[PDB]
Amino acid sequence: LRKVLISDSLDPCCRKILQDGGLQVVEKQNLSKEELIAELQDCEGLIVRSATKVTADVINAAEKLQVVGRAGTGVDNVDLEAATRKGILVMNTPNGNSLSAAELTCGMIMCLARQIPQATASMKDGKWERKKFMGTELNGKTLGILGLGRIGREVATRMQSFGMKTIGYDPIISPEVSASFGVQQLPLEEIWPLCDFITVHTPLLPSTTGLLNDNTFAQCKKGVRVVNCARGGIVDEGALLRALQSGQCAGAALDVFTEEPPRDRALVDHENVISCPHLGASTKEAQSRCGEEIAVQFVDM
Amino acid sequence: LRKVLISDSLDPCCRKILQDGGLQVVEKQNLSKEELIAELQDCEGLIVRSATKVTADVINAAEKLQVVGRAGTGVDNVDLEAATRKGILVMNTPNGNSLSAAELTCGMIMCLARQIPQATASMKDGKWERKKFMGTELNGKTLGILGLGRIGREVATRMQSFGMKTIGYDPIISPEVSASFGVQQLPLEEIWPLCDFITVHTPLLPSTTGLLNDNTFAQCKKGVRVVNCARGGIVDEGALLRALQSGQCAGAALDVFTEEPPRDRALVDHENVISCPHLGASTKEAQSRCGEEIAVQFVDMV
Ligand SMILES: C[C@@H](NC(=O)c1cc(-c2ccccc2)nn1C)c1ccc(C(=O)NS(C)(=O)=O)cc1
Ligand SMILES: C[C@@H](NC(=O)c1cc(-c2ccccc2)nn1C)c1ccc(C(=O)NS(C)(=O)=O)cc1
Repeated sequence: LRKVLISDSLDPCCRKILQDGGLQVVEKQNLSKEELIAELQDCEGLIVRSATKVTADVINAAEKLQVVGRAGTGVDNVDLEAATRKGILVMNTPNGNSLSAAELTCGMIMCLARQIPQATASMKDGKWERKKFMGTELNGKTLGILGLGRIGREVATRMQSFGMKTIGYDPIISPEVSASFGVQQLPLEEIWPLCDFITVHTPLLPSTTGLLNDNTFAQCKKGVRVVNCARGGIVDEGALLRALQSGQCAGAALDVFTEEPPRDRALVDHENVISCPHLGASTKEAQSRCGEEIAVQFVDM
Repeated sequence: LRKVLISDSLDPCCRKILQDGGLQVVEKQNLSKEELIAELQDCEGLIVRSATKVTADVINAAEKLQVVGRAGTGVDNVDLEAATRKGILVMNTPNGNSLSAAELTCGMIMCLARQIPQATASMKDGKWERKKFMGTELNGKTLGILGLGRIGREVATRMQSFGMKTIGYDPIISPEVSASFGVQQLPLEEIWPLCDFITVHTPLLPSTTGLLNDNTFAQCKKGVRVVNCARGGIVDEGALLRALQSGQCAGAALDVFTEEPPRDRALVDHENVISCPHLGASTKEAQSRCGEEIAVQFVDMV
């Protein structure tokens, strides 16, 4: 409402937009509990990235605190329970990470078709394995996009330039909206048998937990390739492993895991699995857009 | 032309089209010099991939041989001098590989921007090194395309969808024609300092041998990423290694080498290098199209 503390490595645009909105702001970085508490004493708002841990002790000591803003998608460094007990609103910036998440997804799709990460490891091992890494063309193949928000939409328009047929489903996004970006919506039951590739771009909710499971993998065309650059849990990990074992799934690209880092290494260790350590939001550009978005949100209220 | 030997593993569509054209087809693979020569005794045509070596001794022993077709790009496995000397026509199928080559190139670009082969290796080694990785967003970045034939054009239209600024140069393709597919042509010297990424799609010629060398690498902006899915030697390997070691080049993706497989391991072993064993044409679709294209050429000859 009046004063905000930026307590992490943020792009200068964040301070600029807050001040333009009529808010006073203090910019500091890597503070200790007491240092953080002292600065927060006359602040209604708090802006963090990944370094600052917003624990119960910090929350309870900041009596004027009303909003905790995280410049990014995930809110693991913030005690959600302590904030909710105190009536503090916890905000994130999902839009800022959209482009980098969509780009990584497209890169993963290209990696599943041509096994570039596996071919690199092979080359680095002094091997020259041509027959093994015989791949597939993307042109003319069907891409099923489950979740048609900003990320799903950006993935669709990029893969359409490769001549992929983009189909999908989203219960929030209308068929008219998805048709404007060339995505034909079909009932979920009808999507599984048509896809050569399937990508998920939904939030993690009870309705989206295990969207790809033993039953849906069995409805897929044999040799389907799957991408999960959204959130760990949307693809049932045990069902994905069984599908890769039988060959029902020809390959998977995972940027997210139900447990991070995953203690069960069976998926990561599978030869047909490509993975990243949650790098979807890991670009200087996404970080700047999240810094900008959080300042825009704070001004709006 | 009456009998054709297919001496490498080809798509069944090749044999099927040749037979539709009235030709007798024999399909064999992994034949030795002696075995290949014996099969060709009653053959007017020979279809190869890259494993069959059409040497001077093979050409000279195959007295009925009229045509040698390669289901793919180039003819490095065919003795072009011996074929020209004995009046033997040599055919290939470069158009059959274009989409697959352009798709691999785009995959290489995305792999360099987000260090995907490195992240996979780190994960497979049982590590969670998120803090050690920082990628680059392609949107608004400049991609320089040297050579604007079929492959260069296909790379451009796909990377345009990522919001990349596509500039380039080709002495044969007019700036008006490249503008129609969104590639802004500028004098070669103006291209180097503008690119975040450079990809080569030219034939290997005296003018293109070492197109990227110590002189042109110095002209590039610090941290440039380079892709070579065209021909080994267009990017000077020695100059690329020095640029990688200095940081002038932030990363390189190589499908092709001056020597295949490469005995010099300096580039392949570099942490910022991603590579493939010449996989540009390695798709079920590209192999099927090349087999189809060479069969149509043989049937057109009869
Ligand atoms: C547009 C909206 N769609 C949905 O919410 C949605 C989609 C599905 C669904 C279920 C089954 C099959 C296919 C789709 N179910 N639901 C509840 C959406 C919202 C946020 C993100 C997002 O990416 N969030 S983020 C940046 O925080 O990860 C993405 C999309
Ligand atoms: C369009 C044409 N361009 C040229 O020939 C050309 C380009 C350059 C050049 C030199 C310096 C800097 C930038 C470009 N110089 N020249 C003579 C071309 C023809 C075939 C391929 C091909 O790839 N063929 S293939 C599938 O059989 O390998 C590719 C392109």
